[PDB]
Parts: sequence; structure tokens; C-alpha cells
Amino acid sequence: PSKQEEEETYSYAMQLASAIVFPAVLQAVIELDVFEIINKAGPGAKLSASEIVAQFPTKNPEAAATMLDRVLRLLVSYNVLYCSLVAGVRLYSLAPVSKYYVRNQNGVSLRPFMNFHLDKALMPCWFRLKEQILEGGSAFHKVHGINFYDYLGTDSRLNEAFNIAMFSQSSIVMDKIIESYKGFDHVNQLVEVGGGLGITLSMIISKYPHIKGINLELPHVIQDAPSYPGVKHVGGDMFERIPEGDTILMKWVFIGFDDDQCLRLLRNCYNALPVDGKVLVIDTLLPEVPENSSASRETSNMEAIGLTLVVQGKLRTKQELKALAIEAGFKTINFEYCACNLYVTEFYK
Amino acid sequence: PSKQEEEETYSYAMQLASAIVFPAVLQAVIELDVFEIINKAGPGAKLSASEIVAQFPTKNPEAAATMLDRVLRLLVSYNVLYCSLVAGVRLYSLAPVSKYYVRNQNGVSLRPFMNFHLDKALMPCWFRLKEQILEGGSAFHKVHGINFYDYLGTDSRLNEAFNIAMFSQSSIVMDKIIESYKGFDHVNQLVEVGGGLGITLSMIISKYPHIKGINLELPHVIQDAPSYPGVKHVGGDMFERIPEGDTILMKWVFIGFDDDQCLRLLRNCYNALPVDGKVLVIDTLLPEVPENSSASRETSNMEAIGLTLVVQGKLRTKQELKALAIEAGFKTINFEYCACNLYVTEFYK
Ligand SMILES: C[S@@+](CC[C@H](N)C(=O)[O-])C[C@H]1O[C@@H](n2cnc3c(N)ncnc32)[C@H](O)[C@@H]1O
Ligand SMILES: C[S@@+](CC[C@H](N)C(=O)[O-])C[C@H]1O[C@@H](n2cnc3c(N)ncnc32)[C@H](O)[C@@H]1O
Ligand SMILES: COc1cc2c(cc1O)[C@H](Cc1ccc(O)cc1)NCC2
Ligand SMILES: COc1cc2c(cc1O)[C@H](Cc1ccc(O)cc1)NCC2
Repeated sequence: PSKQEEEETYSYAMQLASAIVFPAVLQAVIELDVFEIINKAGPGAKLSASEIVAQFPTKNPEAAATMLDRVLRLLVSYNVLYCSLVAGVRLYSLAPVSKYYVRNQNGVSLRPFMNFHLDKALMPCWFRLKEQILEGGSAFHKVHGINFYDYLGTDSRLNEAFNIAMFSQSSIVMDKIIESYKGFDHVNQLVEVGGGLGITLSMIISKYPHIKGINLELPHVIQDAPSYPGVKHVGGDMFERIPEGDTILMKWVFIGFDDDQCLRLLRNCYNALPVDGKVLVIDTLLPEVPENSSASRETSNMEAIGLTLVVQGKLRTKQELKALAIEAGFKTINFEYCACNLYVTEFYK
Repeated sequence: PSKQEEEETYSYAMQLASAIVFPAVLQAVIELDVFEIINKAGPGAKLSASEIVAQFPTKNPEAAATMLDRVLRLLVSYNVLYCSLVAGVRLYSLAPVSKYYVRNQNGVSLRPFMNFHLDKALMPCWFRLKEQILEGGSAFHKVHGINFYDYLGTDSRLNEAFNIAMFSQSSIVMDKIIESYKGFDHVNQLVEVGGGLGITLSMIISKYPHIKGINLELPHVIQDAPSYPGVKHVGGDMFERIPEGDTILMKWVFIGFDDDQCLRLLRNCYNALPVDGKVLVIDTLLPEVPENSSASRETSNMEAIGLTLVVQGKLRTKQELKALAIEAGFKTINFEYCACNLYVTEFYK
């Protein structure tokens, strides 16, 4: 239908045939510090490819500038950069989505998050999904012979790379969640299970300094975590024991586990909480239907990552989460959307 | 910047951090024959993930259908498939773009074209663009110590993969080009340089049976080329000599060469043509501005594949092609948009 629409469909089909190049181009530009260079130049700066290349460690800036101008035009057509023309020369500025890959005040961005999925330890795993669907099991396990968190405890390089990737995504999002979710008035001893390096707790204690915090984590994660104020790092296993407190918190944890792991975990929360304790679960809820939206696209990608790394896991619906709580001991359950495609799921005991 | 805009920007930024999973997923689904399976069922058919897995060699259809429903939800988010909910069951149908990856009457689709970009010899090349922007040169040459087309004369597996990739793409578009471009009246002897396996000449000769056709091409390409009536496969080199004809044809050839190579090539064309000869160059022109369109994303994807495989090449504007015509001796130049993001540039002698 329609010649305009039929041409758009042909081009999208061609776009899909070579969509492997977009991650490769995005990573190369980002890791050439191009977004840092445009950003440092000042608020709303517009820099030519020749200007940007002046700051590269290159012995042939002529070739680099002609090469770079091609991939910067690519990022413009994918809405990552803006373009302005001054005498037939193209001047590029940061578009909204690029600011998530510019280092902020502390030097944090989504860069180590994107670079984790492009790691040499993970790249061959994405492309064994056909074998995984047909033969069951896990792509990550097919490639490495050990499951995901188990493998991390054997490779410090990838453990560290994963940890910075979680750390970076957490810092970027918790500022918007903390501003959305006003539910720490009745928190005094917060316990975060599978909290990574510790930044989620630290940022809650920074806005709510009455809170003391415990970070329950596997020991290979907490090995050299920073010594945040009011944060105690505890090395154990949330399927064995959870330290005692009045509130338990879980971000990007519940989605990694099957129903039987999830119930053993919520019963350990129940036993660690007091008669009025509560559990907080920060996660995306499973959408009832996929759709053509970047939220839906973000969610599906996460689903695909989960399939590849921890097949056991799943994104769950409201009804799936409520029933898991009730069987574990909890009485009340609430769902509060807290921005960034994320909910806070409250299991009141 | 509304809160909806700020939310869409975050979700896009998250989509970009994991954009490597989309090629992996589109490939795994295409190679499980899912687009064939839904297509067999009839125009507009909506199948459940369990119906689809009925035709897999899986040995565990239940795990297969769980896993497959996650990746099919992904393709619905990226507008490759449709999803309809019936009695709480998700039924998937083919969206217009997926039709390009369903084998047609002759068994051709963009499947081997996409699969070429995911080849084990091309994959390490895409993710070296930072190293090649800094040091100049070709990522392909850096990975495979020979330039692109010369390596093809050394790797019979990759030669076939590539030749089929070009065969598939030209079959798709050549029907629409011929339908839009009536500039083949008058032509008697058509010489096509870099014609590949020859399906594009064959197709022209099928609607214009009067035309005789020469397919000047590298020996390792025409070695096992098909035999089309009215098409003579000539092993050679367009930079040494182009056989005489009243019309010369180039598709996806010119963009692979720097300005000096194009002048030598156009000189050879000028000397092979009669007083009223003409050269036809089928190629995407360089757009003056990148835009947010699948057209411009397709164009940019190609510019980046160019950087990775043959750095010296370039897409060119009308003024740049005009200047190369004049320098080579041609009298008139014309530009006619055909279809499929392609132009015919006519060099008139
Ligand atoms: C994907 S991460 C989430 C990290 C952090 N919550 C965030 O959102 O950035 C899941 C974390 O849970 C931790 N984890 C997994 N199993 C665990 C267990 N049995 N006991 C303690 N921690 C565990 C992992 O080490 C990992 O860092
Ligand atoms: C990308 S392809 C285009 C194939 C075909 N025109 C199409 O569009 O499907 C470029 C072709 O030009 C051929 N080629 C490259 N250099 C050549 C030369 N010096 N003489 C003849 N053919 C050449 C290559 O073998 C390759 O098949
Ligand atoms: C979006 O990027 C990641 C997100 C997460 C992880 C890894 C990533 O690369 C790991 C494994 C996992 C991923 C997805 C899923 O559905 C379940 C578990 N844990 C939690 C979320
Ligand atoms: C879209 O996919 C391909 C298109 C083409 C080729 C390889 C691909 O993978 C080869 C190398 C090349 C690619 C791009 C470019 O700008 C110049 C040369 N020749 C012509 C067109």
C-alpha cells in the first residue's frame, strides 16, 4: 500500500540487513571520546569532524576526519546527533539521547553499560540463540561452561566490567527514582540484596541520612566496593540468609530467577523482616502486549539478554508477583510506577 | 522537554546500550524458518509461538516455545512482526518488512544478504573502526591481510557467500528499477562491468530480448556463474579494458573507488563507447543532509560498510559526479531516480 510506504519498507528491510554495524559505529565514536569533545567545547557546541579529529591521537588526521564524518552522519540519521551546515561543512551537536553517554559530574555514563554487551566474553553468546531455542540450556553456558554469576566469580576482568556496568546504569536512574518514589520515611535499617558495588543504597542514604544500610552481595562483588558512608558491605548468599532490618530492597534481581528461587528468596526476606517489615522490588513489569515504542524495545532487549545469560529468569506480571508474595508470607502488595520504565513493587508483610 | 519526551529519551538510550541483541535475534528467528512457517499458513495468518515450534527440530517443544515467544515479542517491538491477543493468547503475523526475508517464487530474499554481514570473517572487522579511524586503512585488510575483492579470490567460501548476497539484493531491486527506468530502449549491445553472477544483465535482457549482453567481471566470480541466454561472461578487469558496446552499465561498483580510480574507469568507458555512447551508473547518491528516515539509515549503514571493506570508496553528490564526467571527457550528465534508494547517473559521450 502506497509508494511512499513501500519505499520506506524497502529501506527498513535494508537497514535491518546491516544492523550489526550500528553498535560497532556507536561504540567506536563513543570510545573515540567524541561526545566528551563536543560536550567540553561548551553548552550546545557544534563541532566539525575536522575539529573533533584535532583531539585524536592520529598520525593521519586527514583520513580520520573523512572517516569520522561518515559515521557522524550515521549517528545523525539514527537520532543520536544533530547536524548544522556552515558553508557546506557539517557541524555536530549532542542530541538528547547522547547526553546519557557523556560523563557527568562524577565521571558516570551509560558507556560501561553499552561496552559490557560488546565484550569479547559476551559477543559469541548473543549469536547462539538459535541453538539455545532448539536444544535448551543457556547460550552463556554453552560458550563458557558455567552459568552467569558463577562464571563472574572466576574472571575478575569480566566481574569488574559487569560491576561497573550495573553501577553506571544504577547511578543514572536512581536520581530519577528517588525523586519519584517518596517511600523512605518509614525506613530506618534498609537491607539491599544483590546491590552490586553499593551505589543504590548510598544514594538513598544521601537523600535520607537517617537510614542505615546493609549491602548483601556475593563476596566477589563486594571485594573492593567503595566505603560509602552509612553502608555496610556483607558477603553472603540471599538464598541462604539475609541480614535483619525493617526494609529489604531488590533492583534488577527478581527478574534473574525462576519461581522456585524467587519463593525461597521471599521466605528469607520474610524471616529477616519484623512483623511490619516490607520488601521493595525495583524492576520492569512484563507488558501485556509488545508494541512499537522505545520502552517496549528496551523491555524486549532486556528479555533477550535474560534469555541469553540466565534462561531461568523472567519479567513478571502484577498477578504473577502478588501470588509469589502471598505464598511467601506477605499480606499487602502495591505497584508504584517510579519513572524510567520501572516500577517499585511493595510486598508488605 | 515534557516528561514523556524525557522518558522516551531514557528508553532509547537503554535500547542503544544493548542494540547488539537485535541482529542476533533477527538472525536466530529467520534461521529457525519462522518467517517461512508463518508464511506457509497463508496471507494474514496469525500463529502462536507453540504452533510455530511445532515445525522445529527441538526435542523439548515446551522450553522452545517459552524462549521463542520472548524473541518474537522483540520483533514486534521493532515492527518486524505483528501481535494480536486472542483469549489471552499471543498470535504473531508477518509485518511488511519481514516479507523481504521470506523466499519468493524463485527462492530469493534478503536472507543471504543479511547473513553476509554476520559472517565470521566480517564480524571482527566491524568492531575495529576506532582502530582504523586512528591509524587509517581498511579494517578488512587489517583483519584479512589482503584487500576485499582480492581476498575473495582466495576464500572460495566467502566468495560464494558474497556473490549470493549481491545476487539476492539485485534480484530484489532490479524489477523495480526496470519498471521505473525506461532508458533501455535503443540499447543493442550492453556491457556491464562488475556484474557479479550476471542476474542483473539477465533480467534486463528478459524484458529487452533484443539486447546482447557482456558481463565483464573478475575470474573468480564468473568461474561458476550461471548461464543466462544472451549473456556472455567475460573474465577480466575494467581498469585494463572494457569491451565495446553502445551502453555501459555499473551497479554498486562506482562507490567502491576513489576519484583517481573513477577517472581511469571512466576513461576506459569513454574509449569503449561509440560517438553517442552512454554510461549508466546505478548507485545511491550522497544525500546533502542525513535525516531520520529508514532511507538515510540504509544509506548511512552502507557508508559505514564502505569504511570497513574499501576505505577509498565514497558516495558522491551530483556535483562530484558532474566533475568526474567532465574530467573524463563526457559531454552531458543526467540524474534520474529509479527506485529502492537508487539513482541512475547517465554519462553522455
Ligand atoms: C544485575 S545485578 C543488580 C545489581 C544492582 N542491584 C543494580 O541494579 O545495579 C544482580 C546482582 O545480584 C547479585 N547476586 C546474585 N545472586 C546472589 C546471591 N545468591 N546472593 C547475593 N547476591 C547475589 C549479583 O552479584 C549481581 O551483582
Ligand atoms: C558489490 S559488487 C556488485 C555486483 C553487482 N553489480 C550487484 O550489484 O549485485 C562489485 C563487483 O565488481 C567486481 N569487480 C571489482 N573489481 C573489478 C574489476 N577490476 N574488473 C571487473 N570486476 C570487478 C567484483 O568482483 C564484485 O562482484
Ligand atoms: C540490560 O542489561 C542487563 C540487565 C541485567 C543483567 C545483565 C544485563 O546486561 C543481569 C542478567 C539479566 C538480564 C536480563 C534479565 O531479564 C534477567 C537477568 N541481571 C539483571 C538485569
Ligand atoms: C550494503 O551491503 C554491501 C554493499 C556493498 C558492498 C558490500 C556490502 O556488504 C561492496 C563493498 C562496499 C560497501 C559499501 C560501499 O559504500 C562501497 C563498497 N561493494 C558495493 C556495495
